[PDB]
Amino acid sequence: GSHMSHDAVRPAPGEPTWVDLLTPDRGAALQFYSALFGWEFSTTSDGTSPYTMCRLRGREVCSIGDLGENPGPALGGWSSYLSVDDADAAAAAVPELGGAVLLGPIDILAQGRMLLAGDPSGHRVGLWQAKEHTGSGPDDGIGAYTRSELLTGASATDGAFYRGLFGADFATESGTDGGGRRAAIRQVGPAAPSGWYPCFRAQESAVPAAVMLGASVLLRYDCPDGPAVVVSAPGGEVFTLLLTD
Repeated sequence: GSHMSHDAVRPAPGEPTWVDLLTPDRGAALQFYSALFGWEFSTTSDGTSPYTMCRLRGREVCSIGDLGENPGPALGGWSSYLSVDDADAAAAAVPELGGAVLLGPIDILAQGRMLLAGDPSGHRVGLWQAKEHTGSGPDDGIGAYTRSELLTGASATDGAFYRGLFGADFATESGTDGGGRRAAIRQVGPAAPSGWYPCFRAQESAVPAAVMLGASVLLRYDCPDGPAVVVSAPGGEVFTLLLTD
C-alpha cells in the first residue's frame, strides 16, 4: 500500500456515473448490440473471462453479464447510478417523497454504499454514494451515452421525488429547459412501457436493424434533442434509441 496521485470525474452530484446491464443471454446480447451500433469488446489473454468489457473507439461503454434462471418479473436491465452528496439521507427522503427503499444504504466491502427504491416487482432505481476516486471519460459520438429518462404513468408525483433529491429544496437545482444533459421524469400511459431507460445515439438505419435481430418497439415520441424510441431487446432489457446525424 502507498499514496499516489489520482483523477476522479464528476465531483459534484447530478452528473452521470455508470450503468450496468444484466441479461440472461450474454452471448446473444453481444450480437444484438453489435448489430445496433457495433460496439467493440475487450480481448482477454486467458480463456473464458468472467465478464466482457464493451468499448467503442477506445471508450469504455459498459459491461454485459449473464443472469441465470428465473430472473424475475421486472429487473430494469440498465441500472442507472448517479452520484450524490449524502445517500444516507436520501434513504429517509425516499419514503418522505412517496417511495420505498428496497435495499441499502449498505456498505459493500468498505468501498461504497448504494441506494435502491421502486416497486417490489424488482425495479432497481437509486443513487450511488461516491467516497473514493473513480475513473471515467465518455466520448461524444454515435453510440455514446446521451441522458436518462424515467418512463412512468405518474410524472406529477415522480417529479416530487427528484425535487427532494436535487431540486429547489437543495442548492444544486440545475436544469432550465425540459431536460438536456441530466435525468428527467417522463409521463406515459398503460399501453406504453415503464421503467428507467437510458438514451443511446444511433442512425436511422439502426432502427430497423434492431427489429431484424428480434427486438420490438414499445413507444415512439419526439424530443428537442432528437427523436427517441423505446425498444425492448430480446434479452428482456429495454433501451432507448435516439437518431442523430
